[PDB]
Parts: sequence; C-alpha cells; structure tokens
Amino acid sequence: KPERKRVSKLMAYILRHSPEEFGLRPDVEGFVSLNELVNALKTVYPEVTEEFVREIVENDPKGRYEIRGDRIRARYGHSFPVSLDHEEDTESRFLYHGTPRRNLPSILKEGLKPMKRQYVHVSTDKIEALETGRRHGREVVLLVIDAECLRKRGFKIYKAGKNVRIVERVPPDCITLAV
Ligand SMILES: O=c1ccn([C@@H]2O[C@H](COP(=O)(O)O)[C@@H](OP(=O)(O)O)[C@H]2OP(=O)(O)O)c(=O)[nH]1
Repeated sequence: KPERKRVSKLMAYILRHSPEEFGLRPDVEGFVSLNELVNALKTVYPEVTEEFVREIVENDPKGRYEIRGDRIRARYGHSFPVSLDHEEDTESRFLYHGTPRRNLPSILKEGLKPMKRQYVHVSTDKIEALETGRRHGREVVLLVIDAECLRKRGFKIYKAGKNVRIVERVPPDCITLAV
C-alpha cells in the first residue's frame, strides 16, 4: 500500500501538473499514452509496470484517474489547460494571445505552434491574454485571432474553462496585430 501511494502521488503530478518534465505531451482531453506514463514513472520507481498502474487506477477510491484503451489521464485537478469533454467553442468570433515583443518575429512567421504540448492555448478575453503573456516577458504584444479563419481550416476550438480556449495551432493567416 505504501508503494501504491507514492506511485499514485507521482502519477497525479505528472498527469495534472507537469507532464513536460517527463517528456509527455497530453492531448486536448488530458490523456497521455499508458506506455509513456509507465516509462515516465519507471525513471523514479523502476519496479512500476503497466499492470501496477492499471491496479492503481481501478482501485483508486477517489476516481483520480481514467484509462480509455491504451491512454490514461487524471480526471480533475489540472493546472494546465484541458478540455476534458472535448467541448467545442462554436460562438467566439475573436480570440486573443499575448506575445512578448521578443518572440514577435517567429510568431509572426510561424503562427502559434504547439511546443510543450499537443495544442496551444488562447483566450476570449484580451486583458487575460495580455496578463498571460506578461508572465513570459515584458512589452507584450496582442495577437488578434480570427476564430472563423481557424474553423475554415479545420481546427476545432475547445473550451478549457472560463475564458481559456485550446486549439491544435494557429496558422499565421488567422492572426493580426494590436496594442
Ligand atoms: O494516494 C495518493 C495520495 C495523494 N495523491 C495526490 O498527491 C498529492 C498529495 O497531497 P496531499 O497528500 O497533501 O493531499 C495531491 O495532489 P495535488 O498536488 O494535485 O493536490 C493528492 O491528490 P488528491 O488527494 O487531492 O486527489 C494521490 O494522487 N494519491
């Protein structure tokens, strides 16, 4: 039971908080592959197996985790943006992202590409978009994102709680500048 508890706590950290310090990239719903999670756990606890994780999941008294096929997620408590139920934002016309002036040349040429995760996050609220960017640098530049542009190229936009939205990427065509 001690081994189950220390492994469980580490799964909670990986699955809710920082999958990128283990090289993992969750999908929009928060899932990573089970084999990747096992390999990640094994770097701290070499005895972990996929069968051990399945038992932790199925015996968890709180419903912390969900396995769907060969993928696994935490069901709650995330501190990075997820769309747990794949809920589409069909109504937003404009979305916003704040970029420090430093990353302006690459962002303008590339758009917003997924780096740490499988998707990028933006906001419906321009002030909240600016605040997010300030945490990443000074002299933040507002990107205005045409959501209908995004949908025309097949990028579904997902609700991720309150004003946050996620999308696989934002091509440069969908972006214009503002203060
Ligand atoms: O068997 C276990 C015991 C705890 N945990 C989670 O490890 C953190 C431990 O914090 P604690 O022990 O002070 O409560 C916390 O996760 P957090 O840092 O995301 O809040 C908790 O999650 P929970 O009990 O709230 O579900 C787990 O996964 N499995």
